[PDB]
Amino acid sequence: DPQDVVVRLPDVAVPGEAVQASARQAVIHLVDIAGITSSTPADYATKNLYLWNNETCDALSAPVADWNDVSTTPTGSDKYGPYWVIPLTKESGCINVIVRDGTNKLIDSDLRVSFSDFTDRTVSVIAGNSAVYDSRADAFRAAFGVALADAHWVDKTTLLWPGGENKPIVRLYYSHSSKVAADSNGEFSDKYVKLTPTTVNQQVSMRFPHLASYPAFKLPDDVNVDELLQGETVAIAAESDGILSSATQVQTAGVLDDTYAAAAEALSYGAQLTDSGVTFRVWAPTAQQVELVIYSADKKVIASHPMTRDSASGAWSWQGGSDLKGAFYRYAMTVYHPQSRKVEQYEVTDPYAHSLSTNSEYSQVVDLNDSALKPEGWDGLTMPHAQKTKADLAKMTIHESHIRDLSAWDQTVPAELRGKYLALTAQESNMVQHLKQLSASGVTHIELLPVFDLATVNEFSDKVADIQQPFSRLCEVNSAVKSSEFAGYCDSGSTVEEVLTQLKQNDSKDNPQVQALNTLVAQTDSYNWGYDPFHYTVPEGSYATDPEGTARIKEFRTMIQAIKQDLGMNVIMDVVYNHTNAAGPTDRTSVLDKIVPWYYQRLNETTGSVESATCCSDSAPEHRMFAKLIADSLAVWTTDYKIDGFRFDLMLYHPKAQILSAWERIKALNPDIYFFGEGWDSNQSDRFEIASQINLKGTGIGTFSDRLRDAVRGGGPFDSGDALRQNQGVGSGAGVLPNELTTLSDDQARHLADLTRLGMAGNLADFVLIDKDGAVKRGSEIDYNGAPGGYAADPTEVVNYVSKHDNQTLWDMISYKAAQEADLDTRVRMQAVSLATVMLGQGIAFDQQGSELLRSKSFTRDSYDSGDWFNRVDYSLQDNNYNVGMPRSSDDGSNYDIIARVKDAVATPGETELKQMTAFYQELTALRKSSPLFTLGDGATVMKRVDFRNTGADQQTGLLVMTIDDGMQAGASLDSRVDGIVVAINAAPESRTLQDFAGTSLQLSAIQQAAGDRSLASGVQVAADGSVTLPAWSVAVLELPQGESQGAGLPVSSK
Ligand SMILES: OC[C@H]1O[C@@H]2O[C@H]3[C@H](O)[C@@H](O)[C@@H](O[C@H]4[C@H](O)[C@@H](O)[C@@H](O[C@H]5[C@H](O)[C@@H](O)[C@@H](O[C@H]6[C@H](O)[C@@H](O)[C@@H](O[C@H]7[C@H](O)[C@@H](O)[C@@H](O[C@H]1[C@H](O)[C@H]2O)O[C@@H]7CO)O[C@@H]6CO)O[C@@H]5CO)O[C@@H]4CO)O[C@@H]3CO
Ligand SMILES: [Ca+2]
Ligand SMILES: [Ca+2]
Ligand SMILES: [Ca+2]
Ligand SMILES: [Ca+2]
Ligand SMILES: [Ca+2]
Repeated sequence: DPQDVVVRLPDVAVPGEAVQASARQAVIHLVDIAGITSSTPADYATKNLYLWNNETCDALSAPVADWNDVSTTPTGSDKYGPYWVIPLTKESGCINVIVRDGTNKLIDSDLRVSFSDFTDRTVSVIAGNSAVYDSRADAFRAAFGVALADAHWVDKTTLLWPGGENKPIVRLYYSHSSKVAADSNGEFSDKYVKLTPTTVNQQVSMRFPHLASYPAFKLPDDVNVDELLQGETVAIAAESDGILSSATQVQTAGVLDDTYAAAAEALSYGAQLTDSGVTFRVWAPTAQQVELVIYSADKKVIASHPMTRDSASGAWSWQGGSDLKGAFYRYAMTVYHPQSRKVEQYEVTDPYAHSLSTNSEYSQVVDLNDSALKPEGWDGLTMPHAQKTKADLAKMTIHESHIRDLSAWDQTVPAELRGKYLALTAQESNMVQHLKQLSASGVTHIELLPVFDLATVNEFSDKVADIQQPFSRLCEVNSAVKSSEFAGYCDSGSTVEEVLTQLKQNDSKDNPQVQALNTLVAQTDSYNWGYDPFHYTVPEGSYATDPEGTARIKEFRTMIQAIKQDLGMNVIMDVVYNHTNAAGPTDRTSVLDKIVPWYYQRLNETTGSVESATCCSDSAPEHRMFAKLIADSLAVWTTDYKIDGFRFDLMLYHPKAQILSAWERIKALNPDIYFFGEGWDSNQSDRFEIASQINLKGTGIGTFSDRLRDAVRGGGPFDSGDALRQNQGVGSGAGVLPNELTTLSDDQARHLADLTRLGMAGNLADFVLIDKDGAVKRGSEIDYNGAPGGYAADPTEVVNYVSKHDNQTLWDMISYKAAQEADLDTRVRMQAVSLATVMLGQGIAFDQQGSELLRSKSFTRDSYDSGDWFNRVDYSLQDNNYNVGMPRSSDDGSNYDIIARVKDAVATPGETELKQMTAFYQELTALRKSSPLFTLGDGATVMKRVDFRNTGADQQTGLLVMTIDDGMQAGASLDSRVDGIVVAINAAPESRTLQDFAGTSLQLSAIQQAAGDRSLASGVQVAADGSVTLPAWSVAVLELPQGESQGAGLPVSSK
């Protein structure tokens, strides 16, 4: 346009340095951006430095501590600003400086100038900017150049940007093929669109609430968005004379959704077998070109096809022959990536990949419906356990397992199947037989730690060494071991497992050598929890016997079939849609962010950096096409892999709407699929309504409850040191069997009991009980570290547990917390008493694999990368993996002292204790399914039938007495055999007597009577008058036998 003012840099050269520091000197330039615009011949007399030596930075020579002293004025100055020559006592380390005008700080940040980072000790700064630049040119380019990314192109016509506020010139510059930069004439002569102030519309403010306060700008309706989005876009603002005020990069996810999502959601993606051949489709609305590259089995390029761009959706597609089934392929992208500001060229695997080559290097065309990829009978495989009604869901009893934890140690599993999906088919193995036994006794679901394609195990077996293989192999694959204090074992002739056993003998908090060797092992072994997504909709390859191609698909299904058909359990998958393993245009495992840069990752609103609050590269399920990827992914696991439910990792990083949307999609496929998740720390409520415990009330989406968990275990996940011992739980004798360090009061102990009773009744917001003080409280009125304790509408919305893959095992918590006088048999009963609160409760029951075997990780808190050694589960029942070396020092080193003090209080569990615990455990699961009363499903029904005795300020501490009504006041008789049930958990060292049921015909459950001396209720006495005497550390289930019709039962009181 003729009459538009040209935007340009200031009409002054890029500055050089004023002075360079000499020996025992540092130099600070203050680049006077304001006066570089000239006009006024400036005056730096009042500029001064505040300089002081502390213990972090002490290289100043004669610093002036007096803050009111303003006599450290500039050594000199030129048209670019003043500078200071600062004497030093050395040339190493750093100095502390505050840059002032009088006593006013020009930079609101204690500046740290480190000589390691700036070797010439000559740096530059600008007012209002905490960054330290190595040159005035650098600082100058920062103030008059592209920086940050706080502009947000959020729909077709709306750009949100702070930098544009009340500026005369606001424009969106764009360059197809290069970086927007000032030309040789200092001008920005790239094409642009003009922006005029406007008002944040109502649709945008709902979509982006965290941006609703941004100053809004309008683009004219004529704009050709497709052309701008194919390259770099930079928001630019300038004064009336045209001099640049600021320039920043533009986040485009919002406008991409506004432009393309409606059309793009109507399409299907990936390599899709059709009637006529194969249709390939990938979503890449900013890519300049996409080529489909076809590879031979040997990974030679055998064809390369420019794809067809759909202008309405921004998807690219290509249609080829059906002989491409089984072919390997990648997408060759030409695409601008804002992180590098380069038009990148790279090949990327398919985000909708359903088959992979070894280590996920190539995607592969697959038809998951092929009978060649199914075990025989697959299509008729049925759910062994119903999930239809709320009473169906409440029977869910989950065993959370890991592929290697199941079989890596089991010598009765054929060696080639250890650590593999197919180990579940070894019908005669100890592990499978043990699982069958647990299933027969009432474990109903296996929950699998990540079995989608994880990034953090190398699927090339030549690159991996495991502890069961020779130490020499570990040295071959891990070059760090040569330089390690274990180098002498390379020639030892023994395995790594043998060496680790040998290091046990003199392992201590002073010589943590077991952990030392294991940390090296962990870098190149086959072990990881796998919360590190590479491809969301392909099985992990390292768990297959053959990771090359489609083989893993059939082995995975053969496992799923064996679990459902031979073991009798439903299957839940852990899924991790809240982050990707990596982002950016360079990293091997960046898939999504290479194809559509800055759309699938959640970004910082100012810098454009990929956030890392999840751990890693946070994803954006609030963006429509990632929501679709998630839903499409779950559809494949649901239909093609026959998964019965899904557990979302860090689910509160997801919008409630997206989770509910996803759930409605899957329910249309299979109505009985169960969704649940875990979340505690989402700071994302400013961007959308998060999918949290509170916000999910009533929705039927389940959440892990940390309430009963913390109350029974004691303490919380962030405890360390002595707090691990002091913070006893209900299961470890809080307020009834104190250890030597604790100060738990009786009131504190009773508060834990309130949380536990509340959890056993399903942790409902509206459930009514008598609290620690004898006061009537709603579940939501019980405090939980500030939050409302009860939060659910129905007990199916709550998953109770006392042990999980993350944080310490239950046994290691009891070992930390148990009094010295609690002997080994008592600690085994503490374990069972702890699990009884879960198994006999109204919430869905969840437990870590191996709790029935007193599982220990040698006090490891976070064992995601601690290998076969610390995660071992011995299905030969020799020991519980306790006391096998100090845990990893990087995460548990500040616990070494309390560990050494508590560790050897009693003997390590052996075969006798393991069998007893398993009996206890199967007793509990059998009781859970012995009556519909345990699993009412419905919150209103729980509220009508479940009550508690032994409550209030004078309760007998540690005695939990729950009643479940099946008499006339409750409604119908849900159980033909009983008019009521009493659950009594005596988590205490004293025997206790109940008179609450005196004269009432109460009797002990037949299951526990049949267990005899082996029962958790061994020694329970029911007297003639109906008084019940409970042994120490006991669990008793009692019942009122039903007569010819529904009796009076155990009516809830109207409190
Ligand atoms: O002085 C010991 C001090 O050492 C270190 O502080 C550094 C600090 O990192 C630098 O920023 C700078 O401090 C400057 C301030 O930057 C400057 O603004 C001004 O501070 C004023 C404050 O804004 C104002 O609130 C008030 O300060 C009070 C304060 O409210 C009181 O609580 C008390 O301060 C004490 C601190 O609480 C205490 O932590 C310690 O401070 C350390 C600090 O840990 C460390 O980072 O001691 C002080 C008291 O000795 O009293 C002050 C008022 O006396 O008023 C001041 C205006 O004077 O000035 C300070 C420096 O004077 O440099 C210091 C090192 O000198
Ligand atoms: Ca320099
Ligand atoms: Ca993998
Ligand atoms: Ca590892
Ligand atoms: Ca944030
Ligand atoms: Ca009944």
